[PDB]
Amino acid sequence: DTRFHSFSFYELKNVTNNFDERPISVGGNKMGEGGFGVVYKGYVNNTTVAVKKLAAMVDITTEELKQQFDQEIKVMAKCQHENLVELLGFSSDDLCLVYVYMPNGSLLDRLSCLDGTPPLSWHMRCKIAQGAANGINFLHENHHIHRDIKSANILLDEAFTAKISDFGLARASTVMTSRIVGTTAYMAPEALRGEITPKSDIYSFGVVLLEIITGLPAVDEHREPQLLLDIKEEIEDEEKTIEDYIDKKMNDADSTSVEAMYSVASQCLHEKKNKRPDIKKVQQLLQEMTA
Ligand SMILES: C[C@]1(CO)Cc2cc(NC(=O)c3cnn4cccnc34)c(N3CCOCC3)cc2O1
Repeated sequence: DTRFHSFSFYELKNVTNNFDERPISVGGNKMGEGGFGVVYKGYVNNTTVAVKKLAAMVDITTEELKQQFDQEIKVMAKCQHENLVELLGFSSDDLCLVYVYMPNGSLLDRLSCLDGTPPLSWHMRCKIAQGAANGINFLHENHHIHRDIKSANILLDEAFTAKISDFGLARASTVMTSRIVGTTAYMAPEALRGEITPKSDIYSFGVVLLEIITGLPAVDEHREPQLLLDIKEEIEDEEKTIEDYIDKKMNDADSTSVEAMYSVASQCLHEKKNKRPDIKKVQQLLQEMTA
């Protein structure tokens, strides 16, 4: 389809079985949730869609949420690429965004094997890492800073192609902000300080690469270390090796390409923003990894 659709709130209420908050397996429509809303499964033109019902689930106001709704429509109309999620339409008559359905959910869900899905192979993980970098490259080439790169915001289509999502906090382009937003466990030190730079998206992508390698979430309150980015120091201070942390749920990892991905992640995670590779270099390094 070649146009954006304006849906009435009643149609979206109807096709999501009245925004049925029960999970998919019990006969509900809830697919997941983020900091800015619940995502529901919908069925429109004999077509499955994803419907995000916006809600300030984190620490933001009604005006900030409406601003993110506007920003997401604007950024998604402007940024249409094979490694970005596709906006289909919207409803504002109770704010809703309607997207092309991603049948394999998020990278975060697949790394956790949520609902009994089989673990992703190392081969699949390399392809996803490359696809995600290509999406970030398009945004950076088009002077957009994502500001919320994380595994929950990397979606997977019918062919497990990586599709970057959640453009509500995205910024057109180093500027400083009095409004520090994002997910702590993934944020660069300068972003936690209020800086707005594409260099911070690189850092956050480094944390995603560690999640891909290890299968571990960026943060776990009942784990030691609680933060995944700390493993870079554990490995640097030779108290651990990458082999100690490689996801045991894969059978096809090899030391050469795993060490190549870890080297990319390490460079992305440089504490000094100017020493980090830019996205074009990250793409080159990830392409060389499987060459
Ligand atoms: C296997 C299934 C069913 O159990 C299929 C499925 C699709 C989506 N998402 C979408 O289809 C989707 C498409 N565009 N989009 C934009 C933002 C968020 N989600 C989406 C999600 N998401 C929910 C929100 O958090 C991320 C994962 C989970 C999920 O699980």
